[PDB]
Amino acid sequence: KLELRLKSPVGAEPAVYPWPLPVYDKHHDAAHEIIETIRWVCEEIPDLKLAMEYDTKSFESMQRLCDKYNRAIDSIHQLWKGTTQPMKLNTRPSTGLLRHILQQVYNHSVTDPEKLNNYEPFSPEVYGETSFDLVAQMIDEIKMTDDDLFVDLGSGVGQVVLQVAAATNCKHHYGVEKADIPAKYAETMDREFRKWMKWYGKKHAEYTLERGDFLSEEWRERIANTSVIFVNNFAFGPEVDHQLKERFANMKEGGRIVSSKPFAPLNFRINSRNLSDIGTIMRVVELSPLKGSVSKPVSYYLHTIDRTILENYFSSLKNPKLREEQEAA
Ligand SMILES: CC(C)N(CCCNC(=O)Nc1ccc(C(C)(C)C)cc1)C[C@H]1O[C@@H](n2ccc3c(N)ncnc32)[C@H](O)[C@@H]1O
Ligand SMILES: CC(C)N(CCCNC(=O)Nc1ccc(C(C)(C)C)cc1)C[C@H]1O[C@@H](n2ccc3c(N)ncnc32)[C@H](O)[C@@H]1O
Repeated sequence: KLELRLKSPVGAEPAVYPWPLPVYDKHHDAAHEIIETIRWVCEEIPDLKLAMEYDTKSFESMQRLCDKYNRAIDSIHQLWKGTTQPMKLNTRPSTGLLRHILQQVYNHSVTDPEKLNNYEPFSPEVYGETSFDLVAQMIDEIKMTDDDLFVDLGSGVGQVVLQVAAATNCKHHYGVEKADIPAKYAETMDREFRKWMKWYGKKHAEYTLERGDFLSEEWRERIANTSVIFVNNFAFGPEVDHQLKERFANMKEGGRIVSSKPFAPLNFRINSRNLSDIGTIMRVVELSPLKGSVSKPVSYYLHTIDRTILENYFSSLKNPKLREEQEAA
């Protein structure tokens, strides 16, 4: 048996790979994961990048790369023992590193990715090469603080929950998934994610990947108490979207829902016939699309619970002037 090992930059257990190096799918294999890990650790640590003064099918050539990386790591650990300051260990991963870490967690967790169903509207042979970016855009645009609770509704193997948990301060992040196959992989994604984040010396916020149905009664109260919801509802039917509207109607003021299809018209106009529709209690905006993203770019929608829309309508009805105007129609 032959092996390649990469040392952890913070002294966790080394990553070990058998030779020949495994292929994970049509676009991912262990040789590129190794090269990319080396590259990313070099971004974490300048002196390492400096000190790194390649045929992926030659063992010797790949061992010469690993050896070189490992010797460089040893010398950086020595440097840290001296007066030099160690790497800050309390930090979150940059977006780029997080993309790599999640690909790596997915590689080791999702043993047969063909079993998982494609998430419309994204490409099926792409592994989040745009969904990852959209979520990244949202993480930046949506201020989240430690008083927030986050849910991804229908969370698959947990790819979005783990991204968001790596990046934000929400008190807790949840994913709820209904199907056996994705739920089982989520169990492993969790394990591998905790392990690889330790390996790179990075922190995440608390999260839980749970098995459940988000239309169940247990999730009624839980949706009600969530302040940020992500849901890729583009392919949902009108019955399921309707049931979600019922749940969203119980959210607290300021609650936010980001979706791929809006749950209410963007120019909702409140009157006697639409008094009970969800548009009476939320602002809806079309978010800024991300250049370099086909499906015409991917559009996405932010809803904010705001009952003052409804308060003003009722106040307007008490005013006989405004009341007469509305009765123009
Ligand atoms: C091969 C994998 C990626 N699989 C998609 C599984 C769901 N997507 C998913 O997990 N994306 C994802 C994965 C990782 C990340 C992170 C990087 C961790 C953030 C982010 C997003 C393939 C599914 O699409 C189908 N598929 C594959 C190729 C094919 C085809 N050319 N045309 C039609 N459908 C096809 C296949 O039947 C499976 O249902
Ligand atoms: C397409 C959605 C619905 N989902 C994707 C899983 C990965 N998460 C994901 O893509 N999140 C996400 C990505 C991007 C965005 C934005 C772009 C920001 C809008 C928002 C959210 C699919 C999973 O949801 C599950 N699902 C569907 C209904 C069902 C149910 N009632 N309770 C439990 N889980 C259920 C289904 O079994 C799949 O595993």
